[PDB]
Amino acid sequence: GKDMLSNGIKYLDVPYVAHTLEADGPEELVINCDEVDCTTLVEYVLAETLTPKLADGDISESAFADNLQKIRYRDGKIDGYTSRLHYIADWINNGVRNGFLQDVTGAMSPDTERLSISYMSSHPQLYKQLANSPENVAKMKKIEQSLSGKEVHYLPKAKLPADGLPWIKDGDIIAITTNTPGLDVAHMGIAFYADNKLLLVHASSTDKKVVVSKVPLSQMLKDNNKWTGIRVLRMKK
Ligand SMILES: CC(=O)N[C@H]1[C@H](O[C@H]2[C@H](O[C@H](C)C(=O)O)[C@@H](NC(C)=O)[C@@H]3OC[C@H]2O3)O[C@H](CO)[C@@H](O)[C@@H]1O
Ligand code: NA
Repeated sequence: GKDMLSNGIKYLDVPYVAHTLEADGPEELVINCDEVDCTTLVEYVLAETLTPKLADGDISESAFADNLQKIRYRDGKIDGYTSRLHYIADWINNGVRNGFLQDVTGAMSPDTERLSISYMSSHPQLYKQLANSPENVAKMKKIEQSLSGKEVHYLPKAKLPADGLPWIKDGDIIAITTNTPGLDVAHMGIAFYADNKLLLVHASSTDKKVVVSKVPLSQMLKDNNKWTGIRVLRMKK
């Protein structure tokens, strides 16, 4: 079944592992579908779903890689660590610009927030390729400055009911907005309705694997004082 939700569900129980893209050496396309975090999960699922079926069945491994590269890197060009779309605002913009994402909250929510993005250059010790690369830090600062100050639409968490909203659909990509200083998004997953509740399929660092949430997305948001709302994105084909 070639849809976002069904391809997400195929990842249930896959282990959560941090830093799977961060091997020593040059930035190259890393494919690790057996160990994921919240972002790489969404990237693999989107890449698979974008890839057409072969006349034989299943998909071309090179086509999958090529599509993953378009999702993960700025205009699909691999050119050092800083070419990876580290910030989700930037990742969203890349998908919108290149025609494979649309911004659903931009079409449905009257609420906006102004981006203020500086986390990585402020905390370079947290990133292997920043911790001892002054050049990469300077490059990231320019990217951060380019992103910061723009307004984006979002759904404040108080406005998300347990039963979701009718314009949020199964398979939508959910990006959780955050009050962490200098950071736009803290977590991601895939929308899934069950028992008239909007749940999230996501790579859970707490449960150490990909799960369906046991409570609605609304409750996930309410329970976390750093989480402020969501952006809702949708694959476009
Ligand atoms: C800004 C940032 O940290 N970007 C990284 C991203 O973090 C994610 C991180 O979420 C983690 C994985 C989680 O919630 O378990 C979050 N980063 C921080 C600093 O909270 C944020 O939300 C999605 C994305 O940015 O991860 C990518 C894949 O490994 C990395 O390529 C990318 O560098
Ligand atoms: Na923030």
